[PDB]
Amino acid sequence: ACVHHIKRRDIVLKWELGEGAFGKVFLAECHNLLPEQDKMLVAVKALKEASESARQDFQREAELLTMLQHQHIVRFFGVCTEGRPLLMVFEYMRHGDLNRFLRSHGPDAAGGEDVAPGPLGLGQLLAVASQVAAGMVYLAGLHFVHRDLATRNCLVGQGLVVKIGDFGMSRDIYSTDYYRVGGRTMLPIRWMPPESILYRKFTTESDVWSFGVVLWEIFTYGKQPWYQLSNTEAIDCITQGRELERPRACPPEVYAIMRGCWQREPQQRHSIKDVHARLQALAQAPPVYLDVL
Ligand SMILES: Cc1cccn2c(NC(=O)CN3C(=O)CSc4ccccc43)c(-c3ccccc3)nc12
Repeated sequence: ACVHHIKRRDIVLKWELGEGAFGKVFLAECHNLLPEQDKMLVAVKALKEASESARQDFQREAELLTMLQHQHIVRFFGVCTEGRPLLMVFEYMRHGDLNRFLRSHGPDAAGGEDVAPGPLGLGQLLAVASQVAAGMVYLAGLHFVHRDLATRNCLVGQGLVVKIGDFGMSRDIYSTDYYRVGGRTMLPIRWMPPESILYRKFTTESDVWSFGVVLWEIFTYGKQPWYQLSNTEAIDCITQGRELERPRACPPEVYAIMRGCWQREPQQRHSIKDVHARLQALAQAPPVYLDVL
């Protein structure tokens, strides 16, 4: 345990945000967590069970999350292990998951504090993609493999800060984004490359394939990839080499980055470093450049 511990009394649950098979997520006040703030909001994941399996899991997940600290990874603050339920404390991200954020700022579009009215602009869509790519750079740096990279598994906070992370309930909230195979096995097939579906191999390079599909989601304002297709039809068309078609809002410049992630041969896919650098440069480009993309 390099894991930070937080006393139960410093956490006051306000209400539920979300619910899964393995736990609930609450919004809470946390006291004496940061210097500038004696009181701040957090999201708290409470473990449903607390058995031999659940608690050695929990202890591992706590170690991994303590190790992943970066500007575009959901901030993990620590655990509360003084009397059940066991709690994991996280930064509260007020716009929820990126898929929901994308859908509620789509081409059919309520502007507010963080976002213009209307559909998100090119500038905004690129700044989102760029942030997700920044988190994928940091994970690949540590040779960590995600395996479920999707907009649903990103969050959005104040200022449209976008960070990779979920509460491990995406299977329950987004059951349609998964193919159920086993009795309890659920594969994000629409996000997976041919080597992951055929050979069951998962690598850095299946993560960049999955990021290319995140980039497609972003530029379709959260549409499900292959939504027109069933699970079996999507497997067929992915293993047979069919590529998702350019989203309306996606400049050719950007459709090419998407295609660099989707080379059939893993070693041919561009590196995440290269993709970040392309999206950041676009995101930071002056309006005069962007207006003619
Ligand atoms: C049960 C399960 C299945 C699939 C993904 N699961 C995750 N999710 C991740 O591990 C996803 N994830 C990265 O894989 C690393 S980035 C990152 C940041 C913050 C949070 C998560 C992250 C969990 C889970 C557990 C405790 C707390 C939170 C999440 N359980 C699951």
